[PDB]
Amino acid sequence: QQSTFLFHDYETFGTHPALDRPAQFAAIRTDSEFNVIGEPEVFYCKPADDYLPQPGAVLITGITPQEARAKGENEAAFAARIHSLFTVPKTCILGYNNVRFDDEVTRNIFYRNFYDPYAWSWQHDNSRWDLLDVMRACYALRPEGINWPENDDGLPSFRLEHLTKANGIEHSDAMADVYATIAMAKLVKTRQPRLFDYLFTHRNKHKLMALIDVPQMKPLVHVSGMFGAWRGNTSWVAPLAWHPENRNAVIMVDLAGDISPLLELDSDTLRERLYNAAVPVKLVHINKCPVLAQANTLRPEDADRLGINRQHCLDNLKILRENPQVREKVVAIFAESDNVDAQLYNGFFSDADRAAMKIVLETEPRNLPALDITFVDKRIEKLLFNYRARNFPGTLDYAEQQRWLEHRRQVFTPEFLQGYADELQMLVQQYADDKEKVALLKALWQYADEIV
Ligand SMILES: COc1ccc(Nc2cc(C(F)(F)F)ccc2Cl)c(C(=O)O)c1
Ligand SMILES: [Mg+2]
Repeated sequence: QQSTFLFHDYETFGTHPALDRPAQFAAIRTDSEFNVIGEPEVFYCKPADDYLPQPGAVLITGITPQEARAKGENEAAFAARIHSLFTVPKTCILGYNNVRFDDEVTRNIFYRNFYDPYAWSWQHDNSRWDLLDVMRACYALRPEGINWPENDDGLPSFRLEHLTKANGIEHSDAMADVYATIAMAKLVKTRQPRLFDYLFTHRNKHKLMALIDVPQMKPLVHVSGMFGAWRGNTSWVAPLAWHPENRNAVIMVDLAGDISPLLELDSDTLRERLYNAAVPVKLVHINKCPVLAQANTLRPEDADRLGINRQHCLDNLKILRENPQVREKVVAIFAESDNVDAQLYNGFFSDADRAAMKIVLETEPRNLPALDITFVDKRIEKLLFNYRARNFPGTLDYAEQQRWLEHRRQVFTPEFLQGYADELQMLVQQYADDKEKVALLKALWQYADEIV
């Protein structure tokens, strides 16, 4: 079996990866050298009748709820198709902003439809990557040979459409974003070969672990969206401690920051603060392909370009090393909704509960009503009801139908429905000169009228 890349992208009906619903999934498989070896995989997800899309999302995607409903399969089948692609052995699953967005959509789709939300990304030698932080790393660390567009605010832009246009890459077609992401990968591989190889290799958590030296507070360069485009998303950081609960999270200090709150304030004040002096502390999640490298990877000329003050960072590093009591202080900081759709991270399920959920998954939907099985975790009863009612409404008995009707009633409150009508009317005035958007908004009104 050969190593492959699976490039993918979602179009969704809103910004919330848990509370909004997916509309469309697109993917294609390449070999290890980015040669396309698969057929385009494009399919839609039917939205259940307890949901209205965010109008803004539909204006961006151009996909109406009517179209996803008419072309889609139920979310159970949508999940099955995605799971089948993602679990082919030796697959690197990647996209553009997938770590923060698409992967969270995936986890939630799997969660709602009785798949393991996590196993897909690591089992059978699988992995994840994300070209967004690769582009950011290039801009900060090795900008030579790539054109770096500025947005309307005068800051470097990493929007996929800006980067393609700025570098002469054809960008238009449900597959447009996927092909654009492949082109980004080829771009960096060709123009910054050693950085590309370094970043690919260091997608693996164990390679990242080797860079981390807590006793020595060994400084690293870290490229992260959280740092801000104004400094090329980059700083020098040092590891203080590992997270008390989260096995994959290390606690970093931003050496370019103001460490005085860490020196002066107690752990209780600092916990309230990061939830007035800024607390220069962040978590780095080693399972989320963070960009980390030895400190000298950021060259002086580039530190100067990004406005990063080396002496300030060195002074802070010296102070922190002479005050190891700050380690316990940050550990103490991190020592620390009734909608089941929002409860993915309310904990892991027991081995027994997962085994039972696996039976739900592998049982014929028609045999679910009579399915004898036991759950402990309180989420599962509601997950199972929603699953059946949304995907297989023809299998509900009268009491279950009445339960679903009440559920819908509690979503479509008086405040929600008025707000929705108000937003559509506002948007049709705002975008009156845009004929495509006007037509989409009329479609949204018509869908809302039906789904009520
Ligand atoms: C013994 O502790 C140190 C101290 C400084 C180091 N390097 C370094 C440190 C910084 C810092 F300013 F961020 F601290 C910037 C750039 C570099 Cl190359 C390094 C290092 O690069 O390994 C180790
Ligand atoms: Mg996307």
